[PDB]
This record gives sequence, C-alpha cells and structure tokens, in this order.
Amino acid sequence: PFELSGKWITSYIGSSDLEKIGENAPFQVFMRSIEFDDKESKVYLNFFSKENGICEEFSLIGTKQEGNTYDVNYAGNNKFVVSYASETALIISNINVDEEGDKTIMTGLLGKGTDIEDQDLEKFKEVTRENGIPEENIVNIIERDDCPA
Ligand SMILES: O=C(OCc1ccccc1)c1ccccc1
Repeated sequence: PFELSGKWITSYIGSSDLEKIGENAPFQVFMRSIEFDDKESKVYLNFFSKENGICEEFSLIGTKQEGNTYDVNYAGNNKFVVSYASETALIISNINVDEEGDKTIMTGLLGKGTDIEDQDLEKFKEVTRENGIPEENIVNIIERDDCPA
C-alpha cells in the first residue's frame, strides 16, 4: 500500500489568482507535514508561510468532507482534495474563498524534500493546466523556501 501521512515539502504551486501566491502571500506555503486521521475524519497540516519576509509556522486541522474532500480555515475557507498520490509526491488541488468572497483555484506539488521527480512534475503541470491555470502562474517554491526544516 500507500502511506499518505508524513513529511511533505512544497516544490511548486499554481494559482488562478497571482495575488494569492507571491512574496508574503497567504498561499505561498512551505509545507512540512500532513497527517491523515481517517479514524477521526481529520487532517493535520504543518507549514510555514512568510509575512514581512519572515517565516511564521502554522499547524491546522481540517475536517474530512464528502467524497475525497477536506475543509480548513486559513485566509478564508478552503476545500482541498489530494488529486494525486505516488510514492514520491502528492498533488493537492484547493479552492479558497477569501474574506472578500473572491474565489481562487490552486494546485500544489509536494514531495519528501527538494529533489523533484520529473514524472510527478509533469502530472502537476497537467492538473494545473486542467484547472485552467496558465503555466506562467506556476511558482517554484523549492527556490523560495528558506524557512526552518
Ligand atoms: O501546499 C498546499 O497545502 C494545502 C493547503 C490548503 C489549504 C490551506 C493550507 C494548505 C497547497 C498548495 C496549493 C493550493 C492549496 C494548498
């Protein structure tokens, strides 16, 4: 089988709205771990983001919802699915509705730490594309993640 829980670090993120992912933006997210607790219908997320250019750490809890889905409060309301899982990667698709009501679709490629497999990367690009997110709306997060391990 397939272990979904553990260390996951963000390699790349794509977004329908570039305001949500540049420097210091709420969805420029540097993942550190995700733990799925299906017994209690919960997911545990630990990650860094930057504000004011300095690392801040978050540990959040989402709730398992209908189908394959999870709801979590962060910079508005979020519904995400693990669209793809391999031994080496997860691709997450997330819809965020922010505090103004604006809706953003994002995708995120995660791995076990820095050395990306091209096969996982190609699947990320296809999922991103399928969600209507253009290639130039992809940020390389590996390059930007200087937060603590
Ligand atoms: O890496 C991500 O963590 C998921 C996540 C989802 C919601 C809140 C926190 C973390 C990610 C990437 C792109 C889009 C959405 C999420």
